[PDB]
Amino acid sequence: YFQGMKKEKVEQILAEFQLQEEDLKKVMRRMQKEMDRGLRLETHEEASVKMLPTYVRSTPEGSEVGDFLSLDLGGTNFRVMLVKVGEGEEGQWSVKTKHQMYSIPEDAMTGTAEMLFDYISECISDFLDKHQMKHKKLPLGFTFSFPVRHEDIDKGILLNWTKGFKASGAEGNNVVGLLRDAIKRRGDFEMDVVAMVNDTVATMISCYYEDHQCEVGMIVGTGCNACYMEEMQNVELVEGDEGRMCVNTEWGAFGDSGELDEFLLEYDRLVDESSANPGQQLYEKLIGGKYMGELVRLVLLRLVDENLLFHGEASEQLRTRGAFETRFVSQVKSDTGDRKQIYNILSTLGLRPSTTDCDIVRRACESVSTRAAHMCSAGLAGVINRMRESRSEDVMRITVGVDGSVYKLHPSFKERFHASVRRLTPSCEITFIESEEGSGRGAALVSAVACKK
Ligand SMILES: OC[C@H]1O[C@H](O)[C@H](O)[C@@H](O)[C@@H]1O
Repeated sequence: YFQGMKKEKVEQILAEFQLQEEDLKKVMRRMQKEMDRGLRLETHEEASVKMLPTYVRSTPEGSEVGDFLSLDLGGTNFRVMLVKVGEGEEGQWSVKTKHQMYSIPEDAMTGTAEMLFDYISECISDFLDKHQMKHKKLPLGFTFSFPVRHEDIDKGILLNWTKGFKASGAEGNNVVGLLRDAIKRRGDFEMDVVAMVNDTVATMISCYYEDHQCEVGMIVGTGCNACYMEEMQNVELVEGDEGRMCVNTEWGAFGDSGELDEFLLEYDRLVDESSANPGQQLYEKLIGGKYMGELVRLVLLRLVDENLLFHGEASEQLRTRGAFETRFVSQVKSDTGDRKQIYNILSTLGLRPSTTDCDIVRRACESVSTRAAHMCSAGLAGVINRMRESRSEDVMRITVGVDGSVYKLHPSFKERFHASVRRLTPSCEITFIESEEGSGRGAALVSAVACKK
């Protein structure tokens, strides 16, 4: 049969995306070597994986209560949230009270740091206006999801933008300062910026009240990263040898020194070469929702060239960079051969899809998505296995808090991810939980502990 012949040929093109268990162990071990290097004074500057100290400590610590503004920059949108923090019969609960999401126009994104933060300030103002509380002066917590060198919980230098951010005059500067300045320049409201955390960190924190075993935070959204509670004595960059501190791996930059060269496909190199940060964030580029749809687009385009898809004719849309969105990937079924959604997606893209085109698009989506899950699983496994060694436990029971557009909305991803992590982590009992408003709530909780002065 003809449609079978096309699918066999497709499958041989997509086999390239496979990763054997030994490929994943190789990646996992390489990741562990970079983590080791990032944690040590002598190799920290040259590590691809930076392992940044967050100054979020395991020490039970005094907390204020009340209302906090949480800002969240670094996902799809910028989010502003009122969060209530209070004491419970056990620990400290947090509850989202109000929330608004804002898109950020491309210009405010690739202009100056000042434009970007001015834009941020307008949105905050708009949200204060909506709830008539421009008069109040709140403690603000800032989830800012990019590589930051912290000197403390409320002072951090941006190391570099990732995920397509390009605002000039931001790198090397104090991010909290940029925000305070922008709010200052505006006038119509006041805020005490008291904390700044990575999204991985906020997410971990948000999950503590419900499960004291949560010591890993993971994000698979636009970007991909993880934080974990490291033995204070292994944190060579911070004085102290008791208890634990949250380390922000910034594992997205894994591969930035060649570590992944043998696994990169032409689609990967194409995506990297055309990105805002070529040569950087190579691991993230295999996984992140910012890149996943675009990888799929390049695969489809290859299949068209081989005359296996769309009768070798691609609409101008499909030939447009970024036209295949990541959400389309998540709107693609798996265990059921449903073609409805794919047919609609592809029609809107200006294509006349056959039943067979749909099935092939679904396989392309599965292939890219599945390799993302597998690659991601080697990183988390590397982390968790290392914690097991570092805590010298025969069996380690650990809870991982997860957030992000991709883990939450891609059902096939979640399942492939869990199974792969688990095969790679013998003698660890891993519980996964999806945080709810993890970024907003996590940030308020940190702000609460910071306000207590
Ligand atoms: O949003 C998930 C991740 O995306 C990018 O990797 C950012 O550099 C990192 O800080 C963030 O945690």
